[PDB]
Amino acid sequence: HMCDAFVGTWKLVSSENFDDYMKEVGVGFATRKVAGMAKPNMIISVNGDVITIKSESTFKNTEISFILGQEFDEVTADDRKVKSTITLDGGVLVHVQKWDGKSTTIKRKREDDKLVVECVMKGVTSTRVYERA
Ligand SMILES: Cc1c(C2CCCC2)nc(N(C)C(C)C)c(-c2nnn[nH]2)c1-c1ccccc1
Repeated sequence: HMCDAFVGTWKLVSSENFDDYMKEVGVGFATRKVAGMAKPNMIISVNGDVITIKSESTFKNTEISFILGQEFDEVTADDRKVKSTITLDGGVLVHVQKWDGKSTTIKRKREDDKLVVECVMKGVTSTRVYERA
């Protein structure tokens, strides 16, 4: 139920530092350039204990379904195969992706009428803001 504030269709409206975050993660040039152009929709739904987050774009469509606290396999939009765990911490969805001894954290938070996504890899943070579509 507190997860209700996330449900819906969200469209990217701004992005800051995403190229440098992608570089830090290890995304190659071509994928950075093409991925960086996209204005994805993020579609969030809940059925019972299962949360589904889909991203749809010109570049790639991705979909994950998960139970909070329960690790799962994810193939990311940049084609990493990762092990992911998503929890709710103080009203924020915290998504940790682990692969090859590395880790990145993606936070999704509701702020005003936006969904704000903060992505961190080592010292590099990117902020992506989505609005209802
Ligand atoms: C490539 C990519 C990445 C990876 C870049 C480096 C590591 C993660 N993360 C995303 N985030 C952070 C999601 C998890 C919120 C999105 C993304 N942006 N909106 N939805 N998905 C995209 C993306 C998807 C399709 C079109 C362009 C961009």
